[PDB]
Amino acid sequence: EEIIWESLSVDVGSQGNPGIVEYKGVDTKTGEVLFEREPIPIGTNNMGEFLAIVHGLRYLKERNSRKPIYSDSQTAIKWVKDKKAKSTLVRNEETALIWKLVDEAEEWLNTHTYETPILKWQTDKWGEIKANYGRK
RNA sequence: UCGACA
DNA sequence: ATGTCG
Ligand SMILES: [Ca+2]
Ligand SMILES: [Ca+2]
Ligand SMILES: [Ca+2]
Ligand SMILES: [Ca+2]
Repeated sequence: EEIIWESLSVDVGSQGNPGIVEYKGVDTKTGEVLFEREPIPIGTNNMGEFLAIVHGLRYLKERNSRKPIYSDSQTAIKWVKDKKAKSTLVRNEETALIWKLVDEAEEWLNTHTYETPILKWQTDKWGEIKANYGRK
């Protein structure tokens, strides 16, 4: 379809997978960075993509914005839709932080409401999502 | 056996 | 390579 420029685009950035994970949200039109998560020692790409969308949901809700959120992650979009992050990253002391954030994100989703449309960013047609990290 | 999204 | 879904 056509790009809805009046929106929020989110993405994960990592060093290894599993590895160090962070994420950010930007204004789709300008690329202005609206939020960024402090790096988490160990996590997966999908967990990060998931946390980015949920944070985007909370970010927009707090500001009473009805703008949609763009994510290029089929997995993260589904996890948010199901309000359940089906990650199989092992749960141990080293992954405790990322899992805490994931569990808290799920917790938020199951105790709050929103109608924010979560749209699939069509990378194969529009290029890389505006919140992207690293080379293509 | 892949196909796809990262 | 690894994380996930269809
Ligand atoms: Ca992405
Ligand atoms: Ca988070
Ligand atoms: Ca949803
Ligand atoms: Ca990237």
